[PDB]
Amino acid sequence: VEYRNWSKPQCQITGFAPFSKDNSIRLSAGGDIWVTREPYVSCDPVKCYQFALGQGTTLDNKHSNDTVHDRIPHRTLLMNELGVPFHLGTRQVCIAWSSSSCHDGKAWLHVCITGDDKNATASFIYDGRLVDSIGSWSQNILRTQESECVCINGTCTVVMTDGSASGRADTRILFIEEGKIVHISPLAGSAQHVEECSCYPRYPGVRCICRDNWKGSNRPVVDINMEDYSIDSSYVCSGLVGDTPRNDDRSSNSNCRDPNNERGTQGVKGWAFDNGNDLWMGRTISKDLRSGYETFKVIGGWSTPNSKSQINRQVIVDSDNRSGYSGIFSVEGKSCINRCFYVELIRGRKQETRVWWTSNSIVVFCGTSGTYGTGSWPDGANINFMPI
Amino acid sequence: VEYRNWSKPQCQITGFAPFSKDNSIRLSAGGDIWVTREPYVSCDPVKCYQFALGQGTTLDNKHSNDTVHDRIPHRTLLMNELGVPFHLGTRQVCIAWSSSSCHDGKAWLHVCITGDDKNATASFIYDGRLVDSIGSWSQNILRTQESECVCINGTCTVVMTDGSASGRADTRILFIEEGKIVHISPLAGSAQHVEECSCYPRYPGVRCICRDNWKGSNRPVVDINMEDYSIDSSYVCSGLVGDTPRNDDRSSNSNCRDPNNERGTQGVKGWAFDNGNDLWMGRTISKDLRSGYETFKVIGGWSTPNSKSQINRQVIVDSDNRSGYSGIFSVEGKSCINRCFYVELIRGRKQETRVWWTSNSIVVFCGTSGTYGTGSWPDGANINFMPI
Amino acid sequence: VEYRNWSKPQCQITGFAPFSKDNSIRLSAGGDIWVTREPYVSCDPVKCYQFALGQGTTLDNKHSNDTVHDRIPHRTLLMNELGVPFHLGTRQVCIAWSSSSCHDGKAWLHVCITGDDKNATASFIYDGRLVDSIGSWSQNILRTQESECVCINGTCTVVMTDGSASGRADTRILFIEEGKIVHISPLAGSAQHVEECSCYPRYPGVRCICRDNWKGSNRPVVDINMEDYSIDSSYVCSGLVGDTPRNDDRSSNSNCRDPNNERGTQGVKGWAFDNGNDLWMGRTISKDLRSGYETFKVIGGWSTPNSKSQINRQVIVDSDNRSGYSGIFSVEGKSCINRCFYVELIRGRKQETRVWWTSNSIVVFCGTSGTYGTGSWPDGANINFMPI
Amino acid sequence: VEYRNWSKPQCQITGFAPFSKDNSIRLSAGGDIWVTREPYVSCDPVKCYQFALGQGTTLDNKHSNDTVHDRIPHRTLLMNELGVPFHLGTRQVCIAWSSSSCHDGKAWLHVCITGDDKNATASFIYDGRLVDSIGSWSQNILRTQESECVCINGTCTVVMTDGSASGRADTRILFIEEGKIVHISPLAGSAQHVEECSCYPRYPGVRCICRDNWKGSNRPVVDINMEDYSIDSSYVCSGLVGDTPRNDDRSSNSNCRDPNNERGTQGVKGWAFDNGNDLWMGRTISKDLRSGYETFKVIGGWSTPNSKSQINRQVIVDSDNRSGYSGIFSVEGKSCINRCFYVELIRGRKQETRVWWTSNSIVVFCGTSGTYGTGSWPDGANINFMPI
Ligand SMILES: *[C@@H]1O[C@H](CO)[C@@H](O[C@@H]2O[C@H](CO)[C@@H](O[C@@H]3O[C@H](CO[C@H]4O[C@H](CO)[C@@H](O)[C@H](O)[C@@H]4O)[C@@H](O)[C@H](O[C@H]4O[C@H](CO)[C@@H](O)[C@H](O)[C@@H]4O[C@@H]4O[C@H](CO)[C@@H](O)[C@H](O)[C@@H]4O)[C@@H]3O)[C@H](O)[C@H]2NC(C)=O)[C@H](O)[C@H]1NC(C)=O
Ligand SMILES: *[C@@H]1O[C@H](CO)[C@@H](O[C@@H]2O[C@H](CO)[C@@H](O[C@@H]3O[C@H](CO[C@H]4O[C@H](CO)[C@@H](O)[C@H](O)[C@@H]4O)[C@@H](O)[C@H](O[C@H]4O[C@H](CO)[C@@H](O)[C@H](O)[C@@H]4O[C@@H]4O[C@H](CO)[C@@H](O)[C@H](O)[C@@H]4O)[C@@H]3O)[C@H](O)[C@H]2NC(C)=O)[C@H](O)[C@H]1NC(C)=O
Ligand SMILES: *[C@@H]1O[C@H](CO)[C@@H](O[C@@H]2O[C@H](CO)[C@@H](O[C@@H]3O[C@H](CO[C@H]4O[C@H](CO)[C@@H](O)[C@H](O)[C@@H]4O)[C@@H](O)[C@H](O[C@H]4O[C@H](CO)[C@@H](O)[C@H](O)[C@@H]4O[C@@H]4O[C@H](CO)[C@@H](O)[C@H](O)[C@@H]4O)[C@@H]3O)[C@H](O)[C@H]2NC(C)=O)[C@H](O)[C@H]1NC(C)=O
Ligand SMILES: *[C@@H]1O[C@H](CO)[C@@H](O[C@@H]2O[C@H](CO)[C@@H](O[C@@H]3O[C@H](CO[C@H]4O[C@H](CO)[C@@H](O)[C@H](O)[C@@H]4O)[C@@H](O)[C@H](O[C@H]4O[C@H](CO)[C@@H](O)[C@H](O)[C@@H]4O[C@@H]4O[C@H](CO)[C@@H](O)[C@H](O)[C@@H]4O)[C@@H]3O)[C@H](O)[C@H]2NC(C)=O)[C@H](O)[C@H]1NC(C)=O
Ligand SMILES: *[C@@H]1O[C@H](CO)[C@@H](O[C@@H]2O[C@H](CO)[C@@H](O)[C@H](O)[C@H]2NC(C)=O)[C@H](O)[C@H]1NC(C)=O
Ligand SMILES: *[C@@H]1O[C@H](CO)[C@@H](O[C@@H]2O[C@H](CO)[C@@H](O)[C@H](O)[C@H]2NC(C)=O)[C@H](O)[C@H]1NC(C)=O
Ligand SMILES: *[C@@H]1O[C@H](CO)[C@@H](O[C@@H]2O[C@H](CO)[C@@H](O)[C@H](O)[C@H]2NC(C)=O)[C@H](O)[C@H]1NC(C)=O
Ligand SMILES: *[C@@H]1O[C@H](CO)[C@@H](O[C@@H]2O[C@H](CO)[C@@H](O)[C@H](O)[C@H]2NC(C)=O)[C@H](O)[C@H]1NC(C)=O
Ligand SMILES: *[C@@H]1O[C@H](CO)[C@@H](O[C@H]2O[C@H](CO)[C@@H](O)[C@H](O)[C@H]2NC(C)=O)[C@H](O)[C@H]1NC(C)=O
Ligand SMILES: CC(=O)Nc1ccc(C(=O)O)cc1N
Ligand SMILES: CC(=O)Nc1ccc(C(=O)O)cc1N
Ligand SMILES: CC(=O)Nc1ccc(C(=O)O)cc1N
Ligand SMILES: CC(=O)Nc1ccc(C(=O)O)cc1N
Ligand SMILES: [Ca+2]
Ligand SMILES: [Ca+2]
Ligand SMILES: [Ca+2]
Ligand SMILES: [Ca+2]
Repeated sequence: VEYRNWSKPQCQITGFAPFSKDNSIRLSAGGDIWVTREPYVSCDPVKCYQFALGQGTTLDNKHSNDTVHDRIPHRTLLMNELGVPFHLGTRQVCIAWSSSSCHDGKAWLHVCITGDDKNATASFIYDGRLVDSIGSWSQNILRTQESECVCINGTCTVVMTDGSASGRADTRILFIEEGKIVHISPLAGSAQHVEECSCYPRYPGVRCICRDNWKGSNRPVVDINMEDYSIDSSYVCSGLVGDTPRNDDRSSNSNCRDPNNERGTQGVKGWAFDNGNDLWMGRTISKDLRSGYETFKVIGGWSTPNSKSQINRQVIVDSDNRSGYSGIFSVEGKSCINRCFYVELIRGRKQETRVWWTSNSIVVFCGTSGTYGTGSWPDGANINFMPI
Repeated sequence: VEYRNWSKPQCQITGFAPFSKDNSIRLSAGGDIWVTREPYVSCDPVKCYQFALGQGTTLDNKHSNDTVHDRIPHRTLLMNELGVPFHLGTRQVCIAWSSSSCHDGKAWLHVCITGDDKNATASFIYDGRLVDSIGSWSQNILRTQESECVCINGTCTVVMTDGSASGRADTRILFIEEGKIVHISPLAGSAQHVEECSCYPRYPGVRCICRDNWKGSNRPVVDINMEDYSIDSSYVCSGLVGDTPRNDDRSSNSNCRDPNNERGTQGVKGWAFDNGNDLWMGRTISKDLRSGYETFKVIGGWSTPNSKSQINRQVIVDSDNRSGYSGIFSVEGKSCINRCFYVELIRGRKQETRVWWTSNSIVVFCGTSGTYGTGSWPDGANINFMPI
Repeated sequence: VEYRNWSKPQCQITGFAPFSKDNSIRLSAGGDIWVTREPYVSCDPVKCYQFALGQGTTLDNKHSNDTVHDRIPHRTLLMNELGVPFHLGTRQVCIAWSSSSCHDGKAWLHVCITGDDKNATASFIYDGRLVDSIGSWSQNILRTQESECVCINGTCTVVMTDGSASGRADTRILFIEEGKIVHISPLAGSAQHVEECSCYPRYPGVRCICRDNWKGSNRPVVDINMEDYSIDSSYVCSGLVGDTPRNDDRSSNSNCRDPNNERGTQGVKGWAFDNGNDLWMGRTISKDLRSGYETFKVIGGWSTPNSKSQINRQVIVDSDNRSGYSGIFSVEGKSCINRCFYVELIRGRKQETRVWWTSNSIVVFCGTSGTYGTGSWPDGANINFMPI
Repeated sequence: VEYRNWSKPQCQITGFAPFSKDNSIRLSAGGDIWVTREPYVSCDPVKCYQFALGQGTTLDNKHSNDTVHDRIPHRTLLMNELGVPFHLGTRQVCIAWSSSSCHDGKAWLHVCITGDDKNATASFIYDGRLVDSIGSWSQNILRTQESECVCINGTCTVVMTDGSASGRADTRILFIEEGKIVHISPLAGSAQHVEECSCYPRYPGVRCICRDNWKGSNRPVVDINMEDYSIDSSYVCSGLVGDTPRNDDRSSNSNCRDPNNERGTQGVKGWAFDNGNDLWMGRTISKDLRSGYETFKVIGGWSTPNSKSQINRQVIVDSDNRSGYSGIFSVEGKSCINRCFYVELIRGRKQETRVWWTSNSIVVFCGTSGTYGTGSWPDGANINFMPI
């Protein structure tokens, strides 16, 4: 082998074509299916896998009660080929309530984090062996991407954050070769708060569109120079704006520089990416709840400090349906490299309360440069059919 | 590798020997088995797989209610090795309520179609990556083969149709290399209506025996020149005649040229193939319902404009049992290339109403040039044993 | 590759060491497990598989009622690695109520037989493709080994029988190269009746110890010359004697030549093999029912016309437990080639009637040239725990 | 290939990072999961597998009653990739109520032991074939490691014991090449009693830390010279002391030479390993029951005849939770070779009696040379949710 260096143009794109969907929640109504959440999908150089954090349990299981809770000793990183759902024959790849995987182009990397919330620990598993670990630097829930990392020439990159969600916290960027931490850099540039990044290979470095829980509903940006380990950070220019909750596109703002203090705390994992001067982005259809999903292009969304000019929209899930998290993945074609994405469709509690559990399913679309139509592909589970 | 060019004689044949059967419906009576329909089977250069459209659900599942409906956001293309049935550990290969797969002799192609009925979209997935897509040209249910495509030298061929089922509609033929559409040709020749084709490699081009919903109970023919992209279309000569519903072989007709207006609308997916001047064909045993299946040879069925001379008959499923769809697949031997076929045996609703779901099973036979006996191999599920 | 030519000495042996067991019946008491019978195990040049005839159903399944019956359209040849039991994720390899498999040392051969009892048909599947078939010559239940065939240099051998079980019937020996029948020879020598053979590679030819349903409780022998296709047949010399029912070893007889007319009809599948002049053999512990299993060596059992001198006995299943069929398999070591065997342990109806189904499990032992102890390894299922 | 010779330094280590956990017991509450106990994990040169002794049954199964009993004809050696739990699709690799596996660096070795307690027999399975066997030398429960063996240059080593648990018994050390016993050596040195060894490759020979049931709560040591087959045996120097039951570290003792007669009988499988002069070790947190697990380093624990100086502690399972067995496994890195371990967490009867079955789950940690935090990862199954 050689390593993945990702030196091809981004493919020009027109929108997004359907790719995959697993129907996980419908299946659990008469099936032995894992309770999960925070999915992602990533690809080795020949095929793609889906990943998720299990809740140490299946859905038709008295143990599935109260799985709203994010962190317990029984969450584990699941991995299957893209499209086969998480049944009992599924491999738990590590111990983890927070994770991130990628493939340098020889083996797989998994960064997995369990432990006490005040002194968690992250193990670095590469090609089978546990090659490294780190402890919690700020003693407050050590956490990572919940999506794909990226590797150029045998150096991978994850970004992690220890500290306060709704306050100043402590964000570093790890450079890791064959499972060994070979450099740590701290955040620079202007980004007030940088949780749950969605990263990708804009060749000679990496770019992430991340999540601000404190002061922002515009989304952060985190530039990583692969060669000398420099970092830069900003916010996306577009005044269309990526987070939930948010303000509404009459009364929305961003200057590409500072948070916006517009329902500026909480948030959700989401994604974006530049095209020359422009920006493709998705987001919930609701400004308030985590409902619906929509993509579009903003003209100028990358370059100019508040552009609200949107073309090529798409409704991936309709208004009247639930979604949740979301992120990006990149797959190299014969000539260019393409950008794809997934969205977690979460069901049950907090919101729906007829039942006592919390799980999700998924749907995935990939960038097309051709023609496409119109539709909407929700979870599709009648909660009345469901156990508990 | 080289590519599949299929340049070998057709094997001379005497009839058909059993090959496979999956018992899918019996198994669901105490098992966790997918709800499907429209199967097919196709083969990579070393083994064969079975394919079907799932209904986003399993049979012992409140969600299985009302699965008569053909198109929803949760249908997905399943794929297993030929003979292992669709359990929970099965990979959903794409999003689709209409499909077609083949293997050029390096990778797999899948053409998958979901969306709104008025503006569906078809994704082209080859070797993992989404390489292309197209939108709905006539804004009325974009649809395809529901069986195997065929590839010669790295150019594959699918035929698709947008428009009216019971009226004039819009039929084109796509030429696609490594997942990229490289040519589209429209239908020519005399065929009034060309749904659900069963295609195959009569070397230097491809031949399909298709389905007419509008004016015909004789079956269409669709010749495809692989080299310059010409098309021709006609109807099968034989007055024995392939569709259901149909007229009965005293009062049946075809001239090889025009539809026959003999209970000439609806139809079913079915197959045929020439042998010099002759025709091997199968069909339901019933002229009225989709019941029983039988094969035979018509002497002159290919060449002469109404031949009703049949030899080598075979009853694959008896009169008193249900069938449904059906199609052909081709597998290359050491010296010649052989032709095989499958039949979808569908159970439950509309017809049987004790239960509320709709699924099928399958049986598959391959062409033999040797001896054979007599039998009949139906689904075999006691509907009273069944859930719902 | 080259082909399997099996030119190594038989390993000298002291007895038999345990090898495998699948616990299939216990598992079905809370599991989704196939209803089967007539097992065998055979090995490709790197690992071993278990095979069985399914009943188109699983055990906790209203469809499992009345599965005493041997022949229906839903029996199918199952295949797994040795030790993983027949769950829902198991591949049905062909249509068959009678079968036999082997591996020439490049691909797998399966001979599968379904159809009407008066005009069955046997398909020949080699390396995926259906390469050949034959019809029923005597129009009375065409049937085969229900155990491993054997191949030397790319010519395999199965022996099959059409005709009467309890009367004269019609027995031939097929020679088949890459799935093509290349020679058929009829039975010669002295064997009055030759059902269910257990064959094996005594180098330059093959030897089978078979089953006589008509006139014999001594077991037949069927010698096959691989080079010119000659056949010879006799009975085993030993007066210890291999069938059930049988007479008891005070009042037992064989002359190596003719049947013995000693409770001489019915029978069971069983096995044996020469060692110089001696014979290793197993059989039920009961002369009357198919209960218990025991192995031992007879001194002179091969050469001398009624030897009742037995050493090295072993109780594989105790008197107070059920068994059934049984057969041999051969695996080549680094220096010699070894002989191993399996026994079908059948449960439920006819005999046990608390329940309405009929299935089995298995246990397998291999020849050792070392030390060993004492035990007994039965099915082990409490019928009261069982469904139905 | 070449063979595994394990000639690399031990990796210096700081402690242990989490690696894996399978959640087996929680899953059985709505899942089809094997009843087991005595796990271990071992690795081929590219990945790791988990192993366990099944009880011929699954947990939601009337057959699971009374599975406290250690030895029956239905125990079987299970094997999966590390992290996928023992479902119905799991391969039973041999017949066994006592076992040990390893991989010489070309194939897998399994030593499996079933039979009568007074005349058991151990089969030696290597690379598929049964290559050898031995009988019971002392006619009292022949037994082995219940963890990983180790192989240097194509000679493997298991240590086995026949005789009395609570008395003098008969302990030998087998040297075995490609499944053939090529040398047997008896125990020498000072070790009064040597059950259930945990062995590992301290290059040119092997070292085991074993279990004394008779006179000791300090743990034995069993040195094996790979070159001429010499043996030595002692006890661990540390006065901290490894067994359960034990005396408490105020009133604890060891001189590295003789048993200690301090609650000196029974015991549990456990592990340790030298580092220069020091000792890393784990043990239950309870001196009385098999509850909790903790690791730490003893300064001088290797070299000096009663050292009670402990640094680097870790609580792997908390006081208020159950554990059981435990052992070590070694995996070679790029430069050094690392040492890892697993602990069996056992649930149900004897102790918990609301239910009638006995199974376990597992958790596994690997040696890190980096940073780490704090936590505790128990089985996590609410016994009230459980069947029976
Ligand atoms: C590729 O594919 C599509 C396939 O659909 C091509 O065009 C399609 O055009 C129709 C045009 O109307 C469009 O349907 C419309 O949009 C809404 C869809 O469903 C909503 O329902 C709930 C609401 O929360 C959500 O789940 C979901 O997210 C949507 O918001 C319909 O609401 C809408 O109906 C109303 O308006 C139409 C005119 O647009 C009127 O015909 C009706 O009267 C109705 O409302 C009534 O009258 C007035 C005015 O609306 C009021 O008093 C009140 O509203 C009253 O009840 C409408 O029919 C399809 O979904 C289109 N799809 C897309 C994707 O455009 C598409 O162009 C093609 N294109 C590309 C670019 O790929
Ligand atoms: C390889 O294998 C076969 C193995 O069967 C070889 O030959 C077999 O020959 C017999 C000859 O009769 C044939 O059975 C006949 O065909 C019908 C089969 O079942 C039907 O049942 C229902 C009806 O809807 C459907 O499910 C199914 O699709 C079939 O239609 C039988 O109906 C028929 O019985 C009647 O006729 C026979 C004479 O043929 C009489 O013996 C009876 O009396 C009976 O009817 C009665 O008498 C008269 C006249 O029929 C009337 O008053 C009224 O009908 C009354 O009740 C018949 O027994 C096997 O299936 C043959 N099979 C094949 C495949 O040919 C075969 O030749 C060999 N060949 C090759 C070429 O491979
Ligand atoms: C490797 O392993 C074995 C491990 O067992 C080594 O030797 C063992 O020696 C004992 C010796 O007795 C043997 O047990 C005997 O055999 C019978 C086993 O169980 C039966 O039970 C039912 C009956 O249908 C069946 O399920 C099953 O197939 C067997 O037939 C016992 O029946 C027998 O008990 C009676 O006889 C003994 C003396 O042999 C007396 O101690 C008792 O009194 C009892 O019967 C009573 O007294 C008299 C005379 O018997 C009568 O009034 C009446 O019977 C009354 O109740 C006996 O204990 C182990 O199984 C041996 N095993 C083998 C494999 O030999 C073995 O040698 C070693 N060897 C090698 C060669 O590998
Ligand atoms: C990496 O991670 C850890 C993350 O926890 C870093 O430090 C942590 O520091 C706290 C300090 O207190 C420690 O918690 C303590 O230890 C016990 C943990 O739980 C027990 O509960 C049951 C008891 O059987 C078992 O299941 C289990 O095995 C443990 O034994 C607590 O018992 C303890 O609480 C009591 O003492 C504290 C002071 O230590 C007081 O705050 C309370 O008042 C309480 O008891 C009360 O007051 C007095 C004195 O105790 C008495 O009257 C009576 O006890 C009364 O109720 C305590 O809070 C975390 O678990 C630490 N973890 C570790 C791993 O050290 C850690 O340093 C960092 N380090 C490294 C080296 O990796
Ligand atoms: C980035 O990746 C590919 C991976 O090998 C490099 O591949 C070389 O690129 C061309 C044609 O692909 C030539 O430079 C070499 O002879 C190619 N080898 C192969 C196997 O493709 C590419 O050059 C690398 N680029 C950078 C910028 O490092
Ligand atoms: C069609 O396919 C096969 C695939 O390689 C071609 O194979 C060649 O055919 C013969 C013998 O098979 C010779 O022409 C070549 O040396 C063969 N190569 C191999 C690997 O078989 C065949 O010629 C191709 N035919 C056409 C008409 O394109
Ligand atoms: C039977 O089988 C083996 C399979 O190749 C033959 O192998 C040859 O036998 C020896 C050493 O094994 C030499 O004759 C050849 O150079 C060997 N080749 C290999 C790959 O082993 C063996 O000779 C064949 N015997 C007969 C009697 O045909
Ligand atoms: C132990 O194992 C390795 C396995 O091959 C041996 O490898 C050799 O070691 C070095 C570099 O690894 C050189 O001696 C050889 O050219 C190497 N070959 C490979 C494939 O690594 C190592 O020497 C063996 N050592 C002992 C002490 O036997
Ligand atoms: C990734 O690796 C290659 C290693 O060569 C880098 O490629 C350029 O690398 C050198 C620059 O010091 C040149 O000597 C090479 O010709 C050229 N490589 C090719 C294969 O085109 C590249 O800089 C590295 N990229 C990063 C982000 O570190
Ligand atoms: C496990 C963890 O703390 N990561 C998270 C995942 C999801 C959510 C969430 O938005 O519900 C929050 C957090 N913090
Ligand atoms: C999904 C789809 O529209 N294709 C079809 C499949 C089956 C039938 C059918 O004949 O029931 C009809 C159609 N149109
Ligand atoms: C299917 C078939 O006819 N072969 C058989 C298998 C088992 C038995 C049996 O002994 O129950 C009999 C037969 N004839
Ligand atoms: C099967 C067997 O005898 N080995 C054992 C395993 C566990 C225990 C145990 O400690 O419960 C004891 C023994 N002897
Ligand atoms: Ca925010
Ligand atoms: Ca029609
Ligand atoms: Ca007989
Ligand atoms: Ca002790």
